[PDB]
Amino acid sequence: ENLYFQGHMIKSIPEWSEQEYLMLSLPHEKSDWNPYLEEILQSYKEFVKVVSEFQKVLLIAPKQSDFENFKDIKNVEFFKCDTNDTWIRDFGAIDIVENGRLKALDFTFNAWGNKFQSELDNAVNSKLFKEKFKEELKKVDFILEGGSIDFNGEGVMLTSSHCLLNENRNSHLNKTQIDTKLKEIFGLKQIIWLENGFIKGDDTDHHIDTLARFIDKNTIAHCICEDEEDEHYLPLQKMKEELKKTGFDLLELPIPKPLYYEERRLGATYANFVFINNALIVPFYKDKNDEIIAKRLSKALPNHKIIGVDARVFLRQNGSLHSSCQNRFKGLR
Ligand SMILES: N=C(N)NCCCCN
Ligand SMILES: [K+]
Repeated sequence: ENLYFQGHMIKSIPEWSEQEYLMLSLPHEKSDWNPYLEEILQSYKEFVKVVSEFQKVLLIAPKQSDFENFKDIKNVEFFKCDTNDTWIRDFGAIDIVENGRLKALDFTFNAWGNKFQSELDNAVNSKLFKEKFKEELKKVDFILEGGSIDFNGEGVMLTSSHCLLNENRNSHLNKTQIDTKLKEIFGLKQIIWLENGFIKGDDTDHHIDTLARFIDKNTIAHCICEDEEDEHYLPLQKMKEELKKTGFDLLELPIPKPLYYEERRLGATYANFVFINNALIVPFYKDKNDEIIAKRLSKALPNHKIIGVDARVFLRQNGSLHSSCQNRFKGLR
């Protein structure tokens, strides 16, 4: 579809497209990771080692000493920059194809409705693209997190109404204004707006990357709850019914049985996985459903190695694997 609008033809890139880097922001002394900084860093080591076997990894941290934990890992690069937190999925630049070339977008990030400090995270993209990539960066005057949106690459996007229409985000516009703006920015034909569904512990106002994800052009993998007494049951059932009306094939990702840290339910979701070259890295929570979701996804993705990575520690700060990384795609810049 050769559509041009105000000088540009735009294509949205799905996660399974070929990538150059996976980018992460390390936990450090002055982040909210402090009370268990070593447990989370041990988990990062595993995550990084697994990804590095398939494609390059870029680690962003505010001190040289933060990199010394990862020094002897193949295909790992380092970049010095100050950070508030580690959730680069939400503040990291987002690639699109603009007139046949890769171009990165730099949306404004306010930490999910100014729930935490966000001034340093906001400036990571400017500095990274100025010092490392030495590459122009498109400023977009619009509050958006990458975790709140999901693409199939044929011009269809997936998102949640509760997040994007929240008064703590872009309150000054309405649904029609927002739906229009995002279609122009990513050159989309369609946006699917999910009214129902959440994961308990999620402090991001119902990010789509905890609920439903495209795994190929035709297939959406989405969360459900097998336990009818769990608060997740009918919210995810209603969400499942919305998803049936889209016409896409569906793959079910049953949530684990409740996990707690300091008498607080953790937001475990198998939807927070990440595509890299030739592999899909999936979060494992040491529930019996780890095996079940791994077999399902693996059978549905015969060109990928599906790899489980222990993601329990990530949940203490209310995100998982996908939340903790950002994809930078391979192509002409
Ligand atoms: N990546 C997300 N969607 N959320 C991360 C939780 C942020 C709370 N410190
Ligand atoms: K930004």
